Amino acid sequence: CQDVVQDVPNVDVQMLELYDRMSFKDIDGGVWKQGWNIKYDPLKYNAHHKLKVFVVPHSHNDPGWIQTFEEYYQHDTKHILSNALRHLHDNPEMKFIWAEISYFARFYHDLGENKKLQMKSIVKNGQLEFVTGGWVMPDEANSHWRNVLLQLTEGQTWLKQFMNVTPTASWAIDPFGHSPTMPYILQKSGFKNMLIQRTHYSVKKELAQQRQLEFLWRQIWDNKGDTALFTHMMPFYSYDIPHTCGPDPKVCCQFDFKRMGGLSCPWKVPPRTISDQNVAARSDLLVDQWKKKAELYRTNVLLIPLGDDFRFKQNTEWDVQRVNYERLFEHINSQAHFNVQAQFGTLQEYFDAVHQAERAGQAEFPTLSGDFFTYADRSDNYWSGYYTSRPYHKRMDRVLMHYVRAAEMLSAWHSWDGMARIEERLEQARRELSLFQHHDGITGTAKTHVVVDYEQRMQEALKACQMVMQQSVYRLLTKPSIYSPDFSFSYFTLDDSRWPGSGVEDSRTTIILGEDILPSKHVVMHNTLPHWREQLVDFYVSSPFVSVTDLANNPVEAQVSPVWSWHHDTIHPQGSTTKYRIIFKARVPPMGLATYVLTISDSKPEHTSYASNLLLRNPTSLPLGQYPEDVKFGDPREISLRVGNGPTLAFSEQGLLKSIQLTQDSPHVPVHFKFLKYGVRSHGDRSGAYLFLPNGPASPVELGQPVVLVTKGKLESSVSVGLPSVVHQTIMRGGAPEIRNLVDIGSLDNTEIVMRLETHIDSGDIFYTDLNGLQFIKRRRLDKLPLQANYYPIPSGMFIEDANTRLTLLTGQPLGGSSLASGELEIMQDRRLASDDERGLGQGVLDNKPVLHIYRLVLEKVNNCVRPSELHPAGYLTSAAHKASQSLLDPLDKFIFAENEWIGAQGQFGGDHPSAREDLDVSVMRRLTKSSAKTQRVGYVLHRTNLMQCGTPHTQKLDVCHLLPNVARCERTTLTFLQNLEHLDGMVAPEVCPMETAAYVSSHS
Ligand SMILES: O=C(NCCCCCOC[C@]12C[C@H]3C[C@H](C[C@H](C3)C1)C2)[C@H]1N[C@H](CO)[C@H](O)[C@@H]1O
Ligand SMILES: [Zn+2]
Repeated sequence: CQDVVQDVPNVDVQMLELYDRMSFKDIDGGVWKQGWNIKYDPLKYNAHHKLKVFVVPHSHNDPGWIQTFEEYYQHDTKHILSNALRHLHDNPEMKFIWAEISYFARFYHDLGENKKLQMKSIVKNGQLEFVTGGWVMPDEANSHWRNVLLQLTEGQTWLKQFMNVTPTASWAIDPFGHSPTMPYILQKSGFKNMLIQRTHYSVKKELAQQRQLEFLWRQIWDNKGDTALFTHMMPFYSYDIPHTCGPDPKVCCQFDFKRMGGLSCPWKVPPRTISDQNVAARSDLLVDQWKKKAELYRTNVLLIPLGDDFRFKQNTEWDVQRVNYERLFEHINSQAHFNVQAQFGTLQEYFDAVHQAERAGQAEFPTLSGDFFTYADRSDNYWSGYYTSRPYHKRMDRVLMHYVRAAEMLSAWHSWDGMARIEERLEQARRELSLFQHHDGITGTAKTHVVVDYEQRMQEALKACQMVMQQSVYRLLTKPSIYSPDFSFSYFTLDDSRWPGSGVEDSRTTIILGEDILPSKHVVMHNTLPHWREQLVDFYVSSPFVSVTDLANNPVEAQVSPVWSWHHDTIHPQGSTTKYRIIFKARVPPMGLATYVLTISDSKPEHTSYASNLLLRNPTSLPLGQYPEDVKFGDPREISLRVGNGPTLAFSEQGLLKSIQLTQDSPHVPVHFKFLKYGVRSHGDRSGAYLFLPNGPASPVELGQPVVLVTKGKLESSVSVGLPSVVHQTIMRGGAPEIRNLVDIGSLDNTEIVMRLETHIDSGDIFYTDLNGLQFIKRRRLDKLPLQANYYPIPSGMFIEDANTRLTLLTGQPLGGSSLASGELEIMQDRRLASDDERGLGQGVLDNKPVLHIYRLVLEKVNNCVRPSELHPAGYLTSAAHKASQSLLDPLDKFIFAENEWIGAQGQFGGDHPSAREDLDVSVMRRLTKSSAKTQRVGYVLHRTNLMQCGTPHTQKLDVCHLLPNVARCERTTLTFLQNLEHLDGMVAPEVCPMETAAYVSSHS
């Protein structure tokens, strides 16, 4: 294994370093507004050194944006692919690339057998070429890497099954900035090349000037270059035809043959039919554009994309584009003075030719590390807004992410009879989640009715996962001698205390116990992580006199708290007189299950404690039915609370963290939570779904005298306050506290609510943010850039640190954030914007709705931690912050047995499963084979992160090939499971290096 801490990789372009140098001047460059006037020497080209031009037709199909997936399919995409099939069949030299497999499967499954064979023919002979072949073209800012892999795996498995093809070239023309997570996953999925478009205009200029638009993109920690993927960055403002032929859109627009009027050319010179009369002059103009574009790149091979949104719909558009380009190609190729060979081509064709030029020693390409956030398309129009837009669904993404892993893991242990419909359920679940990864899904940049479609699909997917999980649990914990399933029956319902949140939707079930009817209830906890976990769990119960046992009747220590809900004239808490929370510690095996029993008594049981409740405000009495401890009252004041050995938190009189004492000796380290607001510009560019354009720094929110509720218990205490737009909550269970914000922005139009942390941490201009929950990247605040350019994606966490102290905030949801000054962290909660931001959504964001945001706050000492070089572009979590992220993203699942009685019930599953080192995860367990198959196969994705070593190192070796019994073979595969990289002598899967991801398939006889 490489070391990813001590050795800094040496690369030609390190993006953080480049950002430090660059001046980012927005100077008028001419016809190319954000570059310069390109010059070429015309003697560069001659009969022995010619320009090879690949013109690559394409059609950018959004799986939802202005219309839903199904609306677009019917109005646009089904016509585009019909005409692709007809026109390419008839025109052998004509070519076309296709990215979005969601649309292509929809189409293909509706064809007659004859058309399917014709379609296979134009794919087999290379006319229609799939690029990337993911279900969607995903967002790269907010997306979790697991969901990036999910949507790629889904599209590629479809392509391999139905077209016998796996793309090795990726096409990503539309995501709003680009993550190095993509090459990381692609290069481990058999990919050899990738293309990107939406990078900062100043980055395009800078790289174009050095011919560094094509580069070997490696991970920021990779010394060796094993992760390197050949990347082509397109040079111009857009992927459309005006911005793809060359530097002068006014010329290029004239070679978009669909623009001959109800579309026109903004530059006011229309396209003209190519004729014998004009082909010489038209060709001179176009080749001059081609040759200017070629100056920006190192080979004599030129990529010319030919397409736009939902292009190639009309069969006449196929004609007018194909016929005019043929006449140009016929003239140009027959005229030696051009020294061009021009033809319709595919992306793979382009890349093969570029590597032939490299193999032949005509170019050597520079190395790059870093990301391409935050994207600006012009002036100060930074796309940091979509890091936060529609935060309800951003949260829902992470919840569905977990349920799909748990459903596929739980159901993977057994083959299922097809009458169970496990395969169907999981396919629906994978595809709805995969679709939401689209750059108009998770981004929150779609119209209101499309967001509603995405919500409804994710809701159906969650229900499908629940059905699979509860069937799997009943099977895993019922004696085989009794197990006799009704595949349509709910044996368990799922309890989830964090989605949607009782504050958002009053939807948790009360386990109703009574000494006559239902004295006891079985509950089950699932642990998807491959190590022993001991986590507090809670359930709603109809009486406070409840005791907890394992199935062996060993007593388990519990706490009962009241059920609090918040209400709005003044924002004040009310208690239930009818239901209570039972809280206890579940110990659950690796990738396993543990059963416990909730039992009623007439009175206080031996092993169950009751929290006190203190309501700080001019009081009036609050009953809690049979809850034995009466609510105490009082005036706002400062409070300290501690749970177990874990930290002591001090809170203000408005109920907001002002300090954390780690240990009993150590200091009360200042840590202030405050809510602020950004507004919208009155004159200038308006903030929208995409753009964050604040009218200067955030201004504090008037809290007034808010009602602060304090609940204090042996196992769990919390401080909650009803602030305007936010019920803020700090929960303590004996480690890093958990923060919950119930965010209701109401109709505070032209407002972005932010949450800031103020410390004395001497961070300076340095902060760290993660990319797709895979890696932490060093950010440097740049005073030379406006505020919105210092905002970055916070997909799963952010941190600051000096020589001694670190503060890490972990998120349960992707949101936008920064460190706008030394010892600060801030993360946006929600945004409501009256105005469109003129990127084609055609509305602002006025569909806000209550969301429950969840966080972990890890203050820790790092003076004794081995930290990377001051010159390393990466950061790494501590064990405590990694485990805290794990408790947000993949908590224990909770199952309440539905029936009065459970014959066959067992207490545990997975007792024998290995408990792997804390840095290793089984990201994916997925059975690859239906029952009717003599060889069963199960895929595993193993990720190993890298944690800062702090000199405090109980760990069985995990071999996923020996998890299921009767193994006949073990293969290391691509992360899609679609290719064998080795049959493993030993039938053992070996341990993977820090920051490595590897996939294995185990076979069974
Ligand atoms: O960018 C994308 N598509 C092309 C965009 C066309 C819409 C541009 O309208 C500009 C204006 C229309 C009217 C209202 C105002 C002022 C003028 C008139 C010009 C704005 C792609 N990226 C999108 C991201 O959401 C989407 O995933 C699409 O595939
Ligand atoms: Zn798009």
